[PDB]
Amino acid sequence: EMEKEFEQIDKSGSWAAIYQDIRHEASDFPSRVAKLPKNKNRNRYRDVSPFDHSRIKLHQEDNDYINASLIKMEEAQRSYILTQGPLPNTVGHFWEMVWEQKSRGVVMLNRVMEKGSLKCAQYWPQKEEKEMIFEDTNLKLTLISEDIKSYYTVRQLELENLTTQETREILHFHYTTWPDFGVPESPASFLNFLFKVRESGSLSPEHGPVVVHCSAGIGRSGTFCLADTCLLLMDKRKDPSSVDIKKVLLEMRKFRMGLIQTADQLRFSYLAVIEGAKFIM
Repeated sequence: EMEKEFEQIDKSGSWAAIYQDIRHEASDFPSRVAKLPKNKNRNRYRDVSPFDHSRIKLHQEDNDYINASLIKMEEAQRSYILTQGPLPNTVGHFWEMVWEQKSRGVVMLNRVMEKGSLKCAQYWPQKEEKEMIFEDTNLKLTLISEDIKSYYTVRQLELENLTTQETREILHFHYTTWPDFGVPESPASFLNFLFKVRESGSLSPEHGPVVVHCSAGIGRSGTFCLADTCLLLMDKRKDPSSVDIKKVLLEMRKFRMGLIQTADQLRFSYLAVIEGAKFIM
C-alpha cells in the first residue's frame, strides 16, 4: 500500500532516487514534427515536444502542428489533452484544437505571470462586453460569467465557429494559488479543484478530452492527470491498493515526455492520491 511506501521514501528521504528511476525507465519516442524549422515558433520550450505518435493534429491543411499530446488511459476510460500555455501566435490554434476535439473544459494550473515573466498568453476575455476574435482560425470567444473563489476561478465561455455559426459552452477552470516555487503544503484545495472539474462533466466520456495546461504542459498538468487517473482506478478495481502510482506515471509518459518535473511534484502526487482515497473509501 502506497501510504506505507510514502512513509518509507519520506523517512529514508529517497524521493530524488525514486524520481531518477522514473526518469531512467521513461519511454523515448520520436518528435520529428515538433523539431521541423517551420514549427520553431509554435513551441514555448525547445526541450518540451509532443511525440509524433500521440500529438494532436489541427485540421488546417497548411500546418497541422500544435504542442499538445493525447494521453489515453485505457483501463480508467479517461483521456486528456496536455498542452503548453499558448503563445501570442498560437492562441488561435489553441481554440481551434478545443473546437476540433469537442472539449467541454479547459484546466489552467498557472498564472499568466509567475516569477516576474509571462508563462502564458492571455487567451480568454477579461470582460463580458470585450469578446476576442481569432482571425487566423475564424473563432469568436465571449466571457459569459466568472465565479472567483479563494483558490480557483471558474469561467463560462461561449466559443462560436464564425464559419458555421455553431456555438458551444466551454468551462475554464483556473487554479490560481499554485505557489511560484515548490508545491502546495496541503493537497486539500487541489483535490477540491479536481472534484469541481469532475462535477462539471468536463472529464466525462460524452465529451472530447479535457484540455489541461500549465506553462510547459508537463509538471503541474502531469500532477492533475496522475491524481485523477489513480483515484478513478481505485474506484474501479476489486483491490484498490493494487494501484501503483509509479506504474501509472510511466504509462502516462508513453504519451508525453517529462510528466512530473521534480521529486517534490512526485511527493505531492502521492499525498494528493493518499488524501483523495479517504474521500473515496
